[PDB]
Amino acid sequence: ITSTGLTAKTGVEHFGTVGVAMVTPFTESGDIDIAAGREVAAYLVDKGLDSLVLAGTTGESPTTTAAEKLELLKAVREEVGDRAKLIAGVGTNNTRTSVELAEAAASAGADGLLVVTPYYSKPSQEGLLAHFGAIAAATEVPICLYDIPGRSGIPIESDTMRRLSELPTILAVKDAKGDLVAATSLIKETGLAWYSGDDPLNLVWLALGGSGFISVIGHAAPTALRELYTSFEEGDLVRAREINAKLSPLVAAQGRLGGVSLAKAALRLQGINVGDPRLPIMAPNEQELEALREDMKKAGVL
Amino acid sequence: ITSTGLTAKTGVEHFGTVGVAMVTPFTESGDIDIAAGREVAAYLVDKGLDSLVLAGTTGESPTTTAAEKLELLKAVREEVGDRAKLIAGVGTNNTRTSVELAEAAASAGADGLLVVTPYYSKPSQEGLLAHFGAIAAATEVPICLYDIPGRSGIPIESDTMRRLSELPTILAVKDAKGDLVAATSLIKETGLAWYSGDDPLNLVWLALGGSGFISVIGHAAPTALRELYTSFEEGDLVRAREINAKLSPLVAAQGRLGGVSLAKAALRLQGINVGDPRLPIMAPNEQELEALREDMKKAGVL
Amino acid sequence: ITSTGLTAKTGVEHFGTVGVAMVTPFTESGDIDIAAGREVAAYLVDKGLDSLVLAGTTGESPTTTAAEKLELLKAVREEVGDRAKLIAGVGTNNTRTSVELAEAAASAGADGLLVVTPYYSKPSQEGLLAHFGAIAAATEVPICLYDIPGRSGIPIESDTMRRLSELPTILAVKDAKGDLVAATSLIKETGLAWYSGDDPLNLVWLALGGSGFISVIGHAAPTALRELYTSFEEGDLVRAREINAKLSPLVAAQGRLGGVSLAKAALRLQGINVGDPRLPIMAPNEQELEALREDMKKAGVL
Amino acid sequence: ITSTGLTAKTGVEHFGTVGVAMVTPFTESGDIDIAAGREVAAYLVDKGLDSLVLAGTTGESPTTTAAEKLELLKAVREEVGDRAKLIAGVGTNNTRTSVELAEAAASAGADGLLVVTPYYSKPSQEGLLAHFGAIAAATEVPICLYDIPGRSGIPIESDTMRRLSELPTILAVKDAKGDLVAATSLIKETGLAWYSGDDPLNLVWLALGGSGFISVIGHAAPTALRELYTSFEEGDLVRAREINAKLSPLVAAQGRLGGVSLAKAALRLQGINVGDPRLPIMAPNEQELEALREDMKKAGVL
Repeated sequence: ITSTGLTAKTGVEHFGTVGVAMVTPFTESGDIDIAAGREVAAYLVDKGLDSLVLAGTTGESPTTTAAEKLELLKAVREEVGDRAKLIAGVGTNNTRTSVELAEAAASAGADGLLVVTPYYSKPSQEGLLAHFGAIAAATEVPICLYDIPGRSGIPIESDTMRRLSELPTILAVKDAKGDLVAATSLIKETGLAWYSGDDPLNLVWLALGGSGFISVIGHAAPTALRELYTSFEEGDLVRAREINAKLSPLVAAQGRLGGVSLAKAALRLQGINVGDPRLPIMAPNEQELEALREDMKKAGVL
Repeated sequence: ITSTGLTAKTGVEHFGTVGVAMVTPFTESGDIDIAAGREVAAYLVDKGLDSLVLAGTTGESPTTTAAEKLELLKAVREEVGDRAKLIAGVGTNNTRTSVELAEAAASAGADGLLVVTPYYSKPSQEGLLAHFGAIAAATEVPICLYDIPGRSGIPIESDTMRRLSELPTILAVKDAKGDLVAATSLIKETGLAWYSGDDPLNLVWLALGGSGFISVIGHAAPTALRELYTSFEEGDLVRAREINAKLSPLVAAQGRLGGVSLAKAALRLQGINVGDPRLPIMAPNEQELEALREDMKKAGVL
Repeated sequence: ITSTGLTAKTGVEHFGTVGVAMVTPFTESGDIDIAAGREVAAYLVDKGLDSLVLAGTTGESPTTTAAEKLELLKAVREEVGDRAKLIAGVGTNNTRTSVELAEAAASAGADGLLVVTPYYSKPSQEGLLAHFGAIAAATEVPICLYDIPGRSGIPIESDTMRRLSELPTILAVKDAKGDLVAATSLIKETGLAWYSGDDPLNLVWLALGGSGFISVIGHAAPTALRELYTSFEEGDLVRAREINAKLSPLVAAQGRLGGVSLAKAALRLQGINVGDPRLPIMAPNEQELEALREDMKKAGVL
Repeated sequence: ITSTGLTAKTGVEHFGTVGVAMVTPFTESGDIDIAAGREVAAYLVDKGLDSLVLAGTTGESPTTTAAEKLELLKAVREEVGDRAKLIAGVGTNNTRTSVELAEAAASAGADGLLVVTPYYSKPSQEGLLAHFGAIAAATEVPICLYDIPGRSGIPIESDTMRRLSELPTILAVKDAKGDLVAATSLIKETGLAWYSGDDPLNLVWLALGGSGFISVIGHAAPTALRELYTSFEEGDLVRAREINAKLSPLVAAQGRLGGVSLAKAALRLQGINVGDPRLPIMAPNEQELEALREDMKKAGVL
């Protein structure tokens, strides 16, 4: 019994197909709100998401402590562990702490690990092989590399990606680089599952052989994103591009506000208060919230 | 009687679906070779192309005279006019000469006009509206805007594109900019037919609602490109991405050699001598030709 | 008898020290205005400029014919030939026409030749050596390479620059690339005279060993530019940076309007009407002219 | 009694004139080596440096603990506190920890604070005002903003810089952005002391009104850097550009190796072992060390 759709199925047994880098809810005073975290996770999954990245960029990994992370992880697992892949962001720009975070996540029962390219310090590609190498050797949990030079300062070059694909636990890439020329070949060569790490390219990556997405706007239009995926899967391409174009306003808003502020502001607008972000990240002001409502109504999610 | 496929059909009655910016063959001494031009055009069309851009970038518009252009145009029209859309490159960075070239092409019976964004001088967007405006008013021939900041120095901004889509003869865009965020919305808003102006994004543009391509590597793999299109059209997406990935080496070669040198060198390697380019453009040296043969054999076209 | 100042004197006997890429005056109907051209040249030189580039970017080389160029050149030579170096822009993206333009300029008595990197077509560096090579072999007139990837699409790489510095007539570079790392070494290695091709870096280039400038804003503040040079030359650095900062508003305006529109609009505002530019280039509208007056008054030149 | 040189003296009473972002020495096993830290600081200052940034990028702030930082700071202060300005890097991409680090540094007796633009998360400019605002309100220690979009992902926009210059403790900018157009005006407007944060622009910034540098290559050529400064100060510009060009190879090496690896590898080569960097940063391999020796000998420092 097997029914092959049009979408590559590579690594979906570890990272799912349609998911989001979930926000980390905070109370009015900036404290982590575990209850709202479990609420949001169940909400999103019930909406169609089958994967959740906890402690990712959108999850505000820079302003949360290691304990807060582990806490959210264990809490969400108890909530939606039986029906969604839970991916833990454990990469930092310090190999030692990256290792610590990965071991803690493994013991917590994480289905996968998101390891961003070390940011700010700009290590050499040789440094990347040593960094990722150490992390992959610390646990048996599947790893999804996170390529995003726009935030980290350096990219994971093609040759480097090919070497890393040789490690037994490195099985996927969240791609926020958008180098379609290089990726088109790597997807075929490395055997790595490629996930869209940039909402405007969700449909684009599926067409090139992607396995799914790890979205931001998915917080505001989870059902739509699932539909984008299924549409492509079933060959209803016209439907896919209509949905993709439909959600454009959310992309524009993300561009003006940033993933964190947008995700938290959009959920609140839909009646799900998950607090505000921690400094230096900020919630949208009155004028920005007005522009956001506009985009959300145009996107058909408000 | 109508059978809707998955590909947008916008403007294909003027610019076709699968075509290439055809090379302008030169004899050993640098003179235009009309006979080889007609030979190549018939060859490409018989291979599956239903559109040809004459005097485009790949056609070496910078080193050919206005007379040589008109000549190739009239010659190709006599050869494949009854079965392919002929698009004439007429844009320059001088509004007066751009107008002159467009009128000459109209009288020659061109099915469409390719008008690149003025290069080098970097006019303002207001200047673009006046430039394109004058050209569109000079003839009744459908116009395809050519957006490629990488060669011209400036892009056709979104607002500017929306204004231009109001002119009755402006019906399409060759996109070599790759701003998927902006284009996803423009395609739906302006009603303009969008054509892939960058081979690695051919499949990507179809997924976003594109109408076809105006390729470079199409010179070396015309049948494959047609298949890429038909595959998408029929819903065979797996086939589409396999073909796309298959042709990657050609893209790499274009990246190392440039469209002109690659197109002319590749045809020669397949037994179709169309000469060398005119300075400052140069044919690949011995070492480069070796790397090219490699890519062509990997791409399955040699 | 010799009094060494702080400024490098390399190649100033061919290209001068303080000059501008002069505009090409047009009458109300777009025709070349030779009289105003001679008027402006005498005006600028009397103001302190000792060099003039005719038919450069700012001189609207894309919209003027070869005859109009030769005409302006011969006219200005008759006007200020006995007291200013006249540099002729002869580079195009066609090696044949570039050669034609250089020979015509040589016969006209040009003191130097400005040869921009071929634009739009993006030739390989090998193509550049062949292109510049052919031009340098056609006449005995000193050549100043014009490096500006921002307009042409490609840069003159360092290794390429080193090879070209070996040709006996290649003696200078107008630098509009701003790669201070590479240039700092090339200036010392190649022995080429380096000229600032970007007003905000005029003072910066002198500090790194430059020989002078080929300005745009110099049209509006010729005396000031001369003073910037002399100040540095005499060691009055405080004065130099005060003048440099003082002229900043002009740079901002050039950034909003482009060199051509700015140069022609600024002269008109100072009582010297040199017409408007030719399409696609456009004069500033009413609102832009207001902002320009503001910048000019702040710069102290209105 | 006052003798004005050519260099701006703004804020040098808090941040000095010639200094480096000092490395954080580690023993063979990766542990902090306080003794070598004090040795290097005394060495550099005796060589001519009058300022030292501790826990900066080059000081490997990403892989060292808060305690290790405070420790190095207190240790260096005891060593060279009576003759050099000690600047503490305290900025992170978490406002709370940035505040914690700044208070700890204040109590330690820091002469100034270096606060980098929050990296990776890409906050809005409004977020920057709130971030820097909170930090500046926590202590009375002079603050030097660190603008470097190349590492952080976002820049400190001009308007944002103008607002921040209003806070009483914000008195300087380490500039690693290189936007000479914007800075030329900000230096005059904001009254902020500008420091070169990129070695190839050290001389460039002095010419534009800079107050000094916070170098990387200064580890390998401290006396030369001091001479670069004094030369400019005394009006010996020819000497200044000869020194600047002379040190170019070090810049090239920094470009290939990165500041940390270069600084530590270069010191070792000069007989001062400060260990290797912590992962993901890596020391140069055998081949790289050979190329480095070459550059150092050419730079005249080996």
